Amino acid sequence: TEYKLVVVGADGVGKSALTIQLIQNHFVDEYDPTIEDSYRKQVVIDGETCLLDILDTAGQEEYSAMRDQYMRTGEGFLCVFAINNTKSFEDIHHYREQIKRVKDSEDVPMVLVGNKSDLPSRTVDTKQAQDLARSYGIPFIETSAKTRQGVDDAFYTLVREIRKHKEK
Ligand SMILES: C#Cc1c(F)ccc2cc(O)cc(-c3ncc4c(N5C[C@H]6CC[C@@H](C5)N6)nc(OC[C@@]56CCCN5C[C@H](F)C6)nc4c3F)c12
Ligand SMILES: Nc1nc2c(ncn2[C@@H]2O[C@H](COP(=O)(O)OP(=O)(O)O)[C@@H](O)[C@H]2O)c(=O)[nH]1
Ligand SMILES: [Mg+2]
Repeated sequence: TEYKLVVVGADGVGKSALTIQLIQNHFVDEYDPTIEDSYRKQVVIDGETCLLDILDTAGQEEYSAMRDQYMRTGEGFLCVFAINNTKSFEDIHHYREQIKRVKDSEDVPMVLVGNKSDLPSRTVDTKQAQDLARSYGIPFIETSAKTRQGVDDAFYTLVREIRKHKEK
């Protein structure tokens, strides 16, 4: 039923666009980059009604004790980079290690997301992202918030992952 998802990623990669697409089915062209906020979507995934509580983490860099305990209640994570930025791909490792830290676990459900797949300025290879996703034991998804491609499939896969982490 309830699954706390966290869309992590560097400023700009389209975490808020991928949030507002899953929740409202439209491309927002200007969501405040200083606004970090949570959003729930009741969707039915594979027979089971699921209240996905998605946190779009997007503000300033803080690491308070409050924020640890907060991201430790996050059960699953979308590591969101943009195909049109390399720093955004190199930041995916950083996000994964903050998750491994706050979760005290090597085995936390994650899904690599190569956002902005519609732009013709690919700087991050699909092989790279598959290589980075195969080293983590996580699925890799290429998405487009502008065109919703892979959006559902991304968040849905993450919950399928979280489903598989619970039967373990
Ligand atoms: C996330 C998360 C995160 C998790 F998944 C899990 C647990 C966490 C527990 C924390 O206590 C705290 C976090 C946490 N919260 C906010 C961060 C952040 N703010 C700044 C901007 C860019 C995103 C958004 C959010 N707005 N930015 C960067 O890291 C980016 C880089 C780029 C410049 C320097 N830093 C150091 C690294 F090299 C990479 N990390 C952040 C971070 F860990 C956590
Ligand atoms: N073309 C395209 N632009 C995107 C996509 N996702 C986000 N953007 C753009 O990237 C900019 C910043 O994205 P935002 O959602 O603010 O990312 P955040 O700062 O990581 O939350 C926005 O102006 C969006 O128009 C996408 O899939 N395709
Ligand atoms: Mg944002």
